[PDB]
Amino acid sequence: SKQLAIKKMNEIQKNIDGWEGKDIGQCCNEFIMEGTLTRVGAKHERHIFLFDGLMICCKSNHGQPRLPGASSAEYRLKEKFFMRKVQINDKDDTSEYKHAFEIILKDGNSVIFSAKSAEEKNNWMAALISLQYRS
Repeated sequence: SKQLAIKKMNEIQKNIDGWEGKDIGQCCNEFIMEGTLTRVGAKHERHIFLFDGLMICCKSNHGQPRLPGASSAEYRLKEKFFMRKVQINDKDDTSEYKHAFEIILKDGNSVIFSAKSAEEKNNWMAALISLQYRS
């Protein structure tokens, strides 16, 4: 039960709130990108929180229920990863859409995401190569 790393996200989403200005971590928080990002050209993106090195995401699990206190609630964080040894690249799609970014893991997967906007797209992509420059 060594979730000491997965336990930080909790104290990171409540001990510092959720924004892109204040920061509680030294080099693994400060929510470098608190907004919304998707996974490539998906139709259901999810909330995201970039910790200038970490990559967390949140979203309703069983959709929104009629009301809490009736059958059971399951709302909570979604998934989390380590965005520090990864690199975000770009593609040659059309300004119309599909202009997301494709990051890759060094194990055998690819962290491709897509913001529902123009600045939001190039936003998370820059928050990644931004930490690589140094952190």
